[PDB]
Amino acid sequence: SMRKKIFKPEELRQALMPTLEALYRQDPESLPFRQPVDPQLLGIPDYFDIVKNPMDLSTIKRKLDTGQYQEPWQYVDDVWLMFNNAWLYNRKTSRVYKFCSKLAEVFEQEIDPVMQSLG
Ligand SMILES: COc1ccc2c(c1)N(CCC/C=C/c1cccc3c1N[C@H](C)CC(=O)N3)CCO2
Repeated sequence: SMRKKIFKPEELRQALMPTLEALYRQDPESLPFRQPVDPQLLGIPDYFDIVKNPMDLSTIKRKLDTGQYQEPWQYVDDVWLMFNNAWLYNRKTSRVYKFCSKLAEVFEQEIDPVMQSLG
C-alpha cells in the first residue's frame, strides 16, 4: 504493498507526451482541439452554458510540462474530459464529434502500452 508509487514529472512527461503527440498528429481531426475554446470568436456563444469544465490539447500539454499531473490517470482523465465535452456539445453529424470519436480510438491504442510500461 500500500505504499503509493511516486511518479516523477519527467518520467510522466517522457511516457505520456508521445501519446499526446499522437493526438496532435491526427490532421484534420485534432485541429478543433488544439487550442482553448473561445466561444464568441468561434460563433458558438452557448458553449459554456453546456460545457462546464473546458479542456483542450494545449492545456494538457502545459499541464504535463509544468508537473501538474502526479499520476498517469490524472492525465487520462483530462484527455477523456476533452472527449466527453465534445461528445456532449456537438451534434453527431458534425466534424468535431466525428473527429473526437477518431481521437478517442487513437488515444485508446496509444495509452494502453504506456500504462503497462508505467506499472
Ligand atoms: C468546427 O470544425 C472544424 C473542423 C476542422 C477545422 C476547423 C473546425 N478549424 C477551426 C478549429 C477551431 C474550431 C473549434 C470548434 C468550433 C466549433 C465547435 C467546436 C469546436 N471545437 C471545440 C472542441 C469545441 C467544440 O466542442 N466544438 C480549423 C480547420 O479545421
